Amino acid sequence: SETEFEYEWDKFPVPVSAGTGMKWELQSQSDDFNYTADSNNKGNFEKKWTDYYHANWSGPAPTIWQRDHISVSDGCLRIETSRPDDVKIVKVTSGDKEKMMPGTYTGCVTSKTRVVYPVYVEAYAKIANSTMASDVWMLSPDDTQEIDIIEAYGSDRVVGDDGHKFYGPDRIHLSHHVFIRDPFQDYQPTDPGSWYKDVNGTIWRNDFHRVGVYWKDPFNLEYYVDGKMVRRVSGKNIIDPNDFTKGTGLSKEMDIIINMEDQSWRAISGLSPTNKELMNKDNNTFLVDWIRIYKPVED
Ligand code: NA
Repeated sequence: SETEFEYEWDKFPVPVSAGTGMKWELQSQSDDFNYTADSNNKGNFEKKWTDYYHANWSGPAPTIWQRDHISVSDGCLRIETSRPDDVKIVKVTSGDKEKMMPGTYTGCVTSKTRVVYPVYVEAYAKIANSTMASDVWMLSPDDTQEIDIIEAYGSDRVVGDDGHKFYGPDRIHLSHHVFIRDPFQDYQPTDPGSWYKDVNGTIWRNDFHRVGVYWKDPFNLEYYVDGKMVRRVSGKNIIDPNDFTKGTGLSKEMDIIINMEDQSWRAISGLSPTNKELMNKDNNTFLVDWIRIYKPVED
């Protein structure tokens, strides 16, 4: 189909075929974010999004999500990070190291509607130049199934205090999780391809990039970075080898989530952002220019 451009994003085609006799149909949850909003005047934001996580949880410690850290301006969804002088102290845990730290305020967004396979979800985003995680992801309301489109750390600071090296700003984590809630277990793929690096050593922080996933069926994901298929996750052995879904696969409809996180396992090793690093607000702002969603339908 050779038709006139209607949206910002039409300069970029959907990087995969919709299937034999099918075409892609844009879903109304898609947003180009070309309007103005903040927590006091949500207006157009409120038609598709809420400015919190899908449940009343403030996030992985020492993250503390705040509604007023979300806004839309200058053609982007903007998520900021700050830390007041008076911020509360939170107990942070990972493994069984244990540490009291100051909280880190940031933001989280959740879609008003859900998606389910078959579906292509693509964000055009500029990863924050921050030790904070910049995240675009999907999670079922019962917290048992998750598809991660973007999980990335954009800062050059990658050394703990110690004993670890951490994945750096040349990587995007392309993953998914399956969970049992109680007693708690987490599966994700664990192979080198899950931490995506391109051949040129692209530092993703430096510009806007398209990252999307084709959630094709419950045993097939395909990840696309700037229109190129860079990782295929196919079959029971890599989707759910421990049988946490009892054979269903990735089958439950999901909320779309966009946020930043000061993640516990990183924060406990010294990668929480310093008060000095947070003086520069552009560095600790995650930007999403747009997010688009297509499903296959009959031609
Ligand atoms: Na935009």
